[PDB]
Amino acid sequence: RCFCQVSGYLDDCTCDVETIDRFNNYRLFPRLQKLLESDYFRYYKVNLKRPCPFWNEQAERLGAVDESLSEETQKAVLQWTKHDDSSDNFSPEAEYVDLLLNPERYTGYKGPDAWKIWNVIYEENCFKPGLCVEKRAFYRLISGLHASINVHLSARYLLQETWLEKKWGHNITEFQQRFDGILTEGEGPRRLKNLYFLYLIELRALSKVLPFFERPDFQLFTGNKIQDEENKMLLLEILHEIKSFPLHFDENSFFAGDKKEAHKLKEDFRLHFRNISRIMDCVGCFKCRLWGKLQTQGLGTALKILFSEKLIANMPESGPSYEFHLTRQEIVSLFNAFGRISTSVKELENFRNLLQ
Ligand SMILES: Cc1cc2nc3c(=O)[nH]c(=O)nc-3n(C[C@H](O)[C@H](O)[C@H](O)COP(=O)(O)OP(=O)(O)OC[C@H]3O[C@@H](n4cnc5c(N)ncnc54)[C@H](O)[C@@H]3O)c2cc1C
Repeated sequence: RCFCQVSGYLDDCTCDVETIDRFNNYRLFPRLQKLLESDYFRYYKVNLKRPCPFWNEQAERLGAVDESLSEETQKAVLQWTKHDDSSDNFSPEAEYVDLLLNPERYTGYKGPDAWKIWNVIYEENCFKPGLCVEKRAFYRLISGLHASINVHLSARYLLQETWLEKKWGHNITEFQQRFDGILTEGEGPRRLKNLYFLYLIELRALSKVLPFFERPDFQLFTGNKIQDEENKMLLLEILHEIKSFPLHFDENSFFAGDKKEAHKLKEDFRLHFRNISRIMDCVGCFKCRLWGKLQTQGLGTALKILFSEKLIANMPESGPSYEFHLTRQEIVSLFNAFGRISTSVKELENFRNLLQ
């Protein structure tokens, strides 16, 4: 029996760490992995080439995005574009990228260039209560994302590189210096609580957005025809599992609709996330920018969903939905975003088992 207060004051979840760990690592994880490997989810439409709107070696190769798309896929994305063009949806620089050739991992991005980006994403914490207050909750979310990223580079580290062979795997020393309570004076365990906080918030969004995917009108459209329906089935099982986790949110949530207060806040969030997306256009490690764009777009969607209780409830049961919608890009980023957090939670079990 897990419990979140997102009142707006000292936002937090009381939820036994082992319950989250069992749910995520054994019930959710291998099936969620299957879903992210399917065509609908493994390609993400993304613009990696915008100039930095804010200012002006071999980690060049550690950071390079692999842009390969098979001919079939190239053709397949045109089908999808066509299909999304004529349905309920409102040469760019934006191209489909294959996430499976660009796993999130250690890229050697470090030093002031990474510090500066983190500093500016954190300084977006600016909510109306004409003057900014920093929400505790925004802080925790970014911090959980920061934590997840650092967990990934620790867990998928470049351990060894000869003229010849590279070996990736867990780097316990890296993980410990980043996340050990003693070596960090307690900050590491707190950042991992923040990672769990992010995970529960996204978990919550995914459960609250279930009515959207259960409509018969909804489709995971791709190049195949029966695969899409097996994909749809997989997603729904995942969502029903998620909905089954006993997570409870206090009534005082700042997501609950008090009219003027809540809509202003939904819109401050969307504004911060658009900014963060543009901050990503300043990131010179291109895989970091791919995963930075993706995960912030998924986190933004997750929050959208949460502020959208009223729209999702008064949702048509069998029509196409007009009051509320998620694009392809949005759906891909949502599930992939939670996938990264899911994987980070999993990696934490791996590190525990490696530390004995
Ligand atoms: C969007 C983005 C994506 C990235 N992707 C990757 C990647 O895929 N692979 C990779 O190797 N590197 C990636 N990086 C860089 C990486 O996250 C680190 O910045 C880098 O490894 C530097 O390590 P660090 O300890 O010096 O700094 P950081 O760990 O970044 O520290 C920056 C500052 O924030 C504090 N801090 C660190 N973590 C937290 C937290 N969870 N909550 C609150 N404060 C915190 C630190 O104490 C320090 O003060 C990415 C960076 C960004 C901005």
